[PDB]
Amino acid sequence: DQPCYLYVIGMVLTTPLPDELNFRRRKLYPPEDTTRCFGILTAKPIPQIPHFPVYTRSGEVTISIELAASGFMLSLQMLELITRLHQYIFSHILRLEAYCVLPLNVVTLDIDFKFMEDIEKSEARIGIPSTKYTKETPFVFKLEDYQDAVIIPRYRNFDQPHRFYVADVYTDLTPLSKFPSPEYETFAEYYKTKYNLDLTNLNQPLLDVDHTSSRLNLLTPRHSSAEKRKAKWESLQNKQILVPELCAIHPIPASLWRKAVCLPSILYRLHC
RNA sequence: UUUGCGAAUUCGCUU
RNA sequence: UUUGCGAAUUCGCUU
Repeated sequence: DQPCYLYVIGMVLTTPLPDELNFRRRKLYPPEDTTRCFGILTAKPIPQIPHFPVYTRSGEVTISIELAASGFMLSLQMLELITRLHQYIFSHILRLEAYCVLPLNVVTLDIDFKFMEDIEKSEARIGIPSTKYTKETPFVFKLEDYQDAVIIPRYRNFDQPHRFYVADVYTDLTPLSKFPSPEYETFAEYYKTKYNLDLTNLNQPLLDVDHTSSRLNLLTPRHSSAEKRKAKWESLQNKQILVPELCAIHPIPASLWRKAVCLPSILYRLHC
């Protein structure tokens, strides 16, 4: 075995998105507000690189890379776990083509092994889980399960499922609230008429959503017939209101998912 | 939101 | 010759 190096990818929102730049009128999500973050596990030390900005949805995030631990060993089983999770991040979360990126969390900041094992256990790790509700086993809504979630529609896009940040819980709406489109009276009807979906819960609030994808390179700030059609499609996509009962919750929390989309930027800076 | 997914028509590039 | 390379316009898909 060889001794290990563990680095924290420390993230702080040093300049939040000004009102004039917040075109999609989002909430701002400072990375520092949640303890669980990312890190890098290497065989050899990383040369001390200065702080650098990535430009995210919430504004300007300062990226630092501090040493957490060195000189320690890890078992074969632990590295195999860390590695598989490394590959999951880039292939399933970020959907793409330094030795190991891995999740850290406090108990002080350390390798979050239990988090990784939970992800392996989960059934919404790759696609859409089979969940069966009836009148006697109806869907139950827990507000806190949607406080920091990434949800995926169970009822479409099976080939490659869409993942959305939960952007708002509308506690004033229910599957019986009026439907935005006129061809349907309610949400319940829409999903029944169009998708043949029955709901066991009719008290559940509905979900406002935001798409999870973004450009690879975030090192610079954001500031035509097919490009136009996409702008409208992406706008309709973001104004979608979802029924919780119809969505699986992804095992990767939303606050971590936000940080994961910064990774290719950071890895690229560290190499070139 | 990066070349979102999928159809149709028009046009340029070779010797 | 497999979705050849690159432009333009029209249209469908989400709630």
